[PDB]
Parts: sequence; structure tokens; C-alpha cells
Amino acid sequence: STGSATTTPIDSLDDAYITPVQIGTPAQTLNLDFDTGSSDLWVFSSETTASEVDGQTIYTPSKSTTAKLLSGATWSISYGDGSSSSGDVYTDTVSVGGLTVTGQAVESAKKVSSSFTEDSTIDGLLGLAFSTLNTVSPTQQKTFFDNAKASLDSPVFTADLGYHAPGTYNFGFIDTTAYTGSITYTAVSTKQGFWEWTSTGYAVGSGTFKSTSIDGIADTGTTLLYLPATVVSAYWAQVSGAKSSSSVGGYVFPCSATLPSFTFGVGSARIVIPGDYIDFGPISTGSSSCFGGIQSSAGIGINIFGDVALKAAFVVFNGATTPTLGFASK
Repeated sequence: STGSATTTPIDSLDDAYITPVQIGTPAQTLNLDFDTGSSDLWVFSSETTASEVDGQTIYTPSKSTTAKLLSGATWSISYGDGSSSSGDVYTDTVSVGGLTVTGQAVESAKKVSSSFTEDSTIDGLLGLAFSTLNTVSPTQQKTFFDNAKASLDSPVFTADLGYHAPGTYNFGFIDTTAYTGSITYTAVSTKQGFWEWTSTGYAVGSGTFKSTSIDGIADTGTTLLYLPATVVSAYWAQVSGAKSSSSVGGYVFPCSATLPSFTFGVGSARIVIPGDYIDFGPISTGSSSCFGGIQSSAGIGINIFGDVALKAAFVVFNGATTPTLGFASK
């Protein structure tokens, strides 16, 4: 089997991407944030505290003839931005882009933190990291990909995120028309439950490539690119007037700037992030200070190749017995 679904930016800045997902019978379509940095599929639901729901589409398990309470199971998760959610669990039929999993754990939120409530466009998350990170207790549950894997034509999914445009998540096949040149594959460590890999270095603009190992995670759920402070300083030093602002919470730059590209290494290959991808617009409406798309990972504890990086590439998440990651230009 295979599946193919379009993913769409939630706003003009590509702050996140939503992908329609069918849950239950008859189908209830919710728009979920596909997140390769977590492993829970959770949704706003009929059980979510009323004051914490504001415009989201909800899953109502009582209206699904295939929903079954997973008795005794609870979940609770916190994300890298400090947001959180928790609740109980159903199993139900879940389809993505024509690919169907029966008995998928669908984690129903009873509580969500304010950032979720305040974002009307995201109805939940669909985790695509390794199932070892799944938070369901007392019986850990498998991700949608893990459940689908054996049925797929090939045990892979791909992320093809657009810059200020829709893109695609495919399951079970590699669309050879979706990228240019060849795909370069690189080793993955699953020890922390992430798609963790080691970039071979970077360049700023037309500058020389610096060969240096940068361990990090491929994380579709993260908006920005978080790298070591040394690397990030070298990038922003090439932008007149750019500075790290403690008050704003990272590097900002004059909105009048033209940003340089940023290149990262994948083995001997190179992925170029155009400068425009690194512009996240005014820090507040009408400001001439703009927020940067490359930020320091210092104090996160891990480097994160988020959407800023991934949307410059066609990315293969290879879930074979020994997982790997592939990157191609596009």
C-alpha cells in the first residue's frame, strides 16, 4: 500500500503545516501537524475542556462506529516550546492520503495548553518519530507509520515541504519526479527516539564550506533551524545590523536586509537554504525588526533541522530495519 497527502502552511510565514487526516467511521477529517520529532497522535476532541477549544475541529469518538476506548490508558506530553496536552485514548481507523491503519491509537485531549487553544488551525498532532517516545501509559502505543509499515510497498515516508506553498507527505514510495539529482542517504541514531543524524558542515552565502560534524534531528514539527551558537553567529555576522535580542528571544535583523543563503552538508552533498527561507517577518505588526529563521540551539540540548532546513530538500525517512535519512535538492 501507499498514501499521499498534501500538507499546507497554516499562515504566510510557514509557522507550521497541516495535513488532513481521516479518523473514524464515518470519517471525521481533522487537520493535523505531522511531527517527526514526537510519537503521539493526539486530537482535540469532544472530551477537551470547553474553555480550551477555540475554533478547532474536534474528534467525537461516540459518533464513530469503529472507536473503542483503550481502557485505562492515559497520555501526557510536553513539547520543546513548553506547550503541552494530555488525555485518554481510543483506538480507531485512521487514514492519511488513502493509506488506512485500523486499530490506531488516537489520543483524545482532555487538556491542552494555551498555545494550542490560541491556534485555531491545528486540530492535533500526528507523531512520526520512533514509537519508543510515545507517552501512552501503561501500554505504550505505536505511531501511524509504525503501524502501517509492514503493509507499505517500501518502509519509508517522505517529507516535501513547500516554501510559502503546499507540499506533500508520501507513505510507502519515493516519488522520483519530486526532486532533482540524487538522494544522499546518511546514518540515523534512534537512541533518543528521534531521526538523529550528523551533518557534515555548513557554508554561509557564497562562503567556503566548513567541514564539521553537527549532530541534530530532522524535525518537521519545529518551525526553525536550531544550530550551535558558533554556526549561528557566523551566519548573522553576514547581515548588517543583525543582533541577538534577549528581549525578543533570539536573532533579529533589519527588515530592509537581503539575507544570505545557508548551506548544510549531507555526506558529500549540499542542501542550500535560500536567504528568503530564513525571514520570519516583523517581530510585531509594523516593526522594522524581523525574526531570524536560524537560531541558537544552546540551552535546547540538541540541534534541530526544522522546517527552515527541511523545506529546502526532499527528505526520505527510511524506516527499514536499520533506519536512515535521505536528502535531495528539489
